[PDB]
Amino acid sequence: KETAAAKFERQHMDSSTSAASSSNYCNQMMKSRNLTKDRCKPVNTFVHESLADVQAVCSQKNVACKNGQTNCYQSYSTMSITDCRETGSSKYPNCAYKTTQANKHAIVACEGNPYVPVHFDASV
Ligand SMILES: [Cl-]
Ligand SMILES: [Cl-]
Ligand SMILES: [Cl-]
Ligand SMILES: [Cl-]
Ligand SMILES: [Cl-]
Repeated sequence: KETAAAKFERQHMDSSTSAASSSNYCNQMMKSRNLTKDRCKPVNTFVHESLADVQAVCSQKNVACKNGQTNCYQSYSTMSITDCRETGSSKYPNCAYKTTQANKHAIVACEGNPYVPVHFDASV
């Protein structure tokens, strides 16, 4: 299958650009990370920082996750993040996304040994 840590990398990491391309950034990334294979993933966030900086969030501020679990952590600093969300024109197999880029704190759930990100909970 895919491990939880590897799925978090594929779905949420983009260390190759400092910030969302243009308005088409999300259409391109949602497709290349295979998030539009059988259906259009409705919402997905990409973090534009090194993998090491995102992994380090797991030893930063411990905060509750939205679902009540207590293994979430909020980055001490803001990070460049792009939220990708389907627009009304989106309809599989022609997915379409709005791209919203901003500098926000990343909140991730962590698990395992090594203790690394396994879910993206929110940005603030
Ligand atoms: Cl892995
Ligand atoms: Cl892999
Ligand atoms: Cl894949
Ligand atoms: Cl997300
Ligand atoms: Cl996730």
